[PDB]
Amino acid sequence: IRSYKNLNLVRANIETESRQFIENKNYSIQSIGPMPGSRAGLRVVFTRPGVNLATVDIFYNGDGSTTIQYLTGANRSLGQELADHLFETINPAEFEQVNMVLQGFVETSVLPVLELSADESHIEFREHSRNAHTVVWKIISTSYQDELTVSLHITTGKLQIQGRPLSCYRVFTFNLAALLDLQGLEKVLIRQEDGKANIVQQEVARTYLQTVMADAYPHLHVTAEKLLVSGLCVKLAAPDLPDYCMLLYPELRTIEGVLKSKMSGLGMPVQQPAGFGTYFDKPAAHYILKPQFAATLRPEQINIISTAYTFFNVEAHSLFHMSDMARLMGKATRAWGIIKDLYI
Amino acid sequence: RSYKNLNLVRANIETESRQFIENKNYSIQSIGPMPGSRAGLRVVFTRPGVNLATVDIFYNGDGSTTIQYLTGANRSLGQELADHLFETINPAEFEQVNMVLQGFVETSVLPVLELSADESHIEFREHSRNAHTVVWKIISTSYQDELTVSLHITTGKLQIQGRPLSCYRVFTFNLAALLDLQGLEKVLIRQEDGKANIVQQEVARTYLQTVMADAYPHLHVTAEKLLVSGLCVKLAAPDLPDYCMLLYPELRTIEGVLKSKMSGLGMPVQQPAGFGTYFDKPAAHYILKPQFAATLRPEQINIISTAYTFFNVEAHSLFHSDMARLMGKATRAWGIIKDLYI
Repeated sequence: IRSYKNLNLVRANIETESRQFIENKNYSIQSIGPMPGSRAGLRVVFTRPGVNLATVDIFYNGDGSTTIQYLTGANRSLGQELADHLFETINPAEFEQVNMVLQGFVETSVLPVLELSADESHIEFREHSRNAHTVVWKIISTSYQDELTVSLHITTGKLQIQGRPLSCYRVFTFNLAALLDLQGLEKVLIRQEDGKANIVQQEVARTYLQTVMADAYPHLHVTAEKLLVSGLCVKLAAPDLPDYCMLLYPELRTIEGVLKSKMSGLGMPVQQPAGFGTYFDKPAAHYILKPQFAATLRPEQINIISTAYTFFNVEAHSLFHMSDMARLMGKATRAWGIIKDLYI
Repeated sequence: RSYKNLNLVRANIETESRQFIENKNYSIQSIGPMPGSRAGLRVVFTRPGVNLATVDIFYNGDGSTTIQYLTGANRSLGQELADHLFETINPAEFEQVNMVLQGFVETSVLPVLELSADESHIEFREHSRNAHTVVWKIISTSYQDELTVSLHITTGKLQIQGRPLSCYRVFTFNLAALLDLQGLEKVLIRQEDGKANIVQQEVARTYLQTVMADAYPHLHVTAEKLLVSGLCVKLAAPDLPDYCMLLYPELRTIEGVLKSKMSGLGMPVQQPAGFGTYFDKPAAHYILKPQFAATLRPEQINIISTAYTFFNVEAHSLFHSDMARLMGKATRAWGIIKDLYI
């Protein structure tokens, strides 16, 4: 049912979580300490009035992984509660691994995306190595224990993305989506090598988007048209996944293409260092414009832009930090409504 | 292009040749049967300044008709007649359809044949029936089309054979209401390795709902599955020259609601009575008959007249940038299906 070997546990919180679980269950404590011998880990022996002693060993493997042995002692039917609690304290995406190859990249197109992704909070990047053929960069997180390995074989133009799809991976691919072709975009969103979105009749997806956009359609940028049609192709060809929450990336990256742009046309450009923060405040959930901007603008436009930026950034935070298809399509329909409202 | 082994309407070969020749302002040398044991038509024609163009037209034993312009002293001239006769052929005569649909029995196949025979120039017969295999023929009197329907009742297999023409189109249009996803796929795209079985049905559901709006939840469930599958086919459709059959869901949906609403407004459309007894045709747009404009609101009258105009026109054009055209038609049909619900 579950294997308790080699887990991705935030180690400095392990003992604290175990203790909080025990205190929640109104249990008793026998002993909590390091493990005997030279094997690094945590021995936790706990019980409650009426049963026997449940023993749980926690091996710190050399790999940073953390193995659990609840199958030790006199009560495993009881230690399994702690084992499963700690196992479920893991953010689920930590269990999947990603490793893929994208064709047609060069250092000059990769360093801008790395800088754009490093514009984030607890996400920064370094260059790990560089020889004649391949230059490899790292991305690191401070909240999670997440690292992401970006590799460039410059001799063949290959970009090799390795790691675990978490906060870092999501930020990197979101900044990357604007450059991907159809098949590359599909590959990053569904995390698979044999995609299916290249076979949708793109004219029917175009009809779909045009039907939803109406007057706002012909005013669209060509990059936005190709991106949204491609994302709709993916949504229509998406294989059965556990969490489709990433399939909203076409819409979101489209919003910044319309949001920043039109906003920069109203005397308030959003640069990378200046960011969004200098124009908005957060009272409660919906973001607001600063008062110094409610004077030159029509109230309709202020309502539109405030709802748009309220949706955005919130969705980035809900996606980058941590019947699903129905949820995804509701989200995407709201995003299309916002994109249309921004033009009219 | 290959001018060998063609399907030429025999009763028009000589006349089409003569009118083509007089169109090109040529002269006639001879037009007659062929000498020797090959039955056919030898046509020798020319114009002032060149030599005699000879064209042989071999009547095969199978009814097929081969043209040999690669004969005589003037072939650069006979190729004009070869191309004229070659292009007087309706294109679907060169393609053949032959497919298997699983899960059928005589009691569920005979209704579709009867409903298709309710048409004007479309009739069908029982070819044979044994223990294992039952075979029907579908014949046209306006065209010269036959479609062979076979039912292996022992495995529930239905074998459709022939040429996708008037008969095939009427048959599959009546059949679409009963087909699963893969069967509907097979008849609309006329291929065995389809692509519509891999579409995310929830996104097609979102598309249909987006176009229908208030009229969406009022829709019958079978119509829902039909339209979702038709949109699935439209979205996964391999590259075809003519997608005009992918509009069969929408059309079959309109006929499904039109008859419905009419039957709900005191005028049932039966199979023997048909649609003809309920509408009149002044000029191009159909109208409802006057005996029905009194109990109904004029809005409803205009809506229903546009709907039946749409159905009859599209069926008539089907029974006798294409993706953009098809999607425009489907948008019109969706607008009509929505308007029907008021």
